[PDB]
Amino acid sequence: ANPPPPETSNPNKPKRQTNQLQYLLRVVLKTLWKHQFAWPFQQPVDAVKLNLPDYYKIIKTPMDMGTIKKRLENNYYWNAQECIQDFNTMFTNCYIYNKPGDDIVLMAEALEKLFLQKINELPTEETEIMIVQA
Ligand SMILES: O=c1cc(N2CCOCC2)oc2c(-c3ccc4c(c3)OCCO4)csc12
Repeated sequence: ANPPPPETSNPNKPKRQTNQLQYLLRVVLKTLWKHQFAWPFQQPVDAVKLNLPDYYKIIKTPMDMGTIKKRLENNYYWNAQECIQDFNTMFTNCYIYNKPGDDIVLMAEALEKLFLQKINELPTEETEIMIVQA
């Protein structure tokens, strides 16, 4: 039985926009979304359909790019590092649940490599922005 998907907004969680969060949404995630290995990670894991026994016992924090995209669009994060942590949770979940060299691990590893390449391009200093008419 799959849990509800992770929250993508929180009216009591402090929210903010920065140049780096902005770059994460409109450059990094856009580039990842079209990668040949994006498809397994564009929505939450459905452990029932995929036949992943004990997935939600082993994986305490399910995460996916569909959720990260909504979180970015809803200005859910305080800073870029918080968003980067969700990406890292997504990749490491895969490494935890599966075995090294498994096909899904290889795909996650390649996607992660591209992710790390793109976040190397982030603006050097993180500064707040406020795009009002967004
Ligand atoms: O940790 C994971 C383990 C595995 N598997 C699947 C079957 O072989 C055994 C292990 O799958 C995933 C996926 C995934 C894979 C395929 C998809 C998918 C999602 O969503 C859309 C349709 O195709 C994402 S994380 C993950």
